[PDB]
Amino acid sequence: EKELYEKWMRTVEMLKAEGIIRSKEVERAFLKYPRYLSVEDKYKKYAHIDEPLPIPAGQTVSAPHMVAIMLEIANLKPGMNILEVGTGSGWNAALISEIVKTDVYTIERIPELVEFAKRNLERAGVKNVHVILGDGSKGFPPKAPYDVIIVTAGAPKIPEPLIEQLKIGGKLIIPVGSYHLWQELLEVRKTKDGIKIKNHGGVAFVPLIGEYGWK
Ligand SMILES: C[S@@+](CC[C@H](N)C(=O)[O-])CC1O[C@@H](n2cnc3c(N)ncnc32)[C@H](O)[C@@H]1O
Repeated sequence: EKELYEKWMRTVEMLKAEGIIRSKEVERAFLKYPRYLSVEDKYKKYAHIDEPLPIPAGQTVSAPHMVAIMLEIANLKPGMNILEVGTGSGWNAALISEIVKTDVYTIERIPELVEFAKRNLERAGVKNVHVILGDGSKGFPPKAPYDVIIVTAGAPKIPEPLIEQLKIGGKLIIPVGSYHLWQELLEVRKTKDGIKIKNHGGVAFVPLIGEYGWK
């Protein structure tokens, strides 16, 4: 693990030099929870490479720069109430929890991954992350409204439930476009002056499958 962490520190330094990681909060989160903690043993040797990696059930853990970009856009602060849609390995949720210092809610539709993520989080000593099995395109009403909702799967359009569950002034970060390609990373802010949207570039996440996602 010592060798793996050395490589990871270089990755974080690189992201900072690239201007990808720009806040100390995101840098600290990345250093506390290296990506190798979230992937199967056979992929740990590649955890420091800035590329997405496979996880069970045909899904993947995002590339380090993509996770960093989304966290920086989120502008997370202690005490915020965050909902992540698409737990996967639980890596992103762990990072979020380190920054907000409170309960984080994350939803995953595949039972196998709910278990996978729970094991990774427990193994890493994370307690504030709460993994729920369900259709995240419907959000998670029990703990709404949220300061930020971070969706890590691509949707064909912006799910209305996610907008409804945002606090006034809150934001939704979500990929919108085609099934598994040609998606645009959107930053959607819910304000009194209306819904404001900023496009952040092309991406290619796994599809958001659900009632308000893909069929
Ligand atoms: C490829 S992963 C992204 C990364 C993940 N955030 C991590 O830290 O590993 C995201 C996923 O969202 C799931 N996802 C898709 N549709 C979903 C839905 N309707 N509700 C919840 N999760 C969904 C997939 O099964 C998959 O694991």
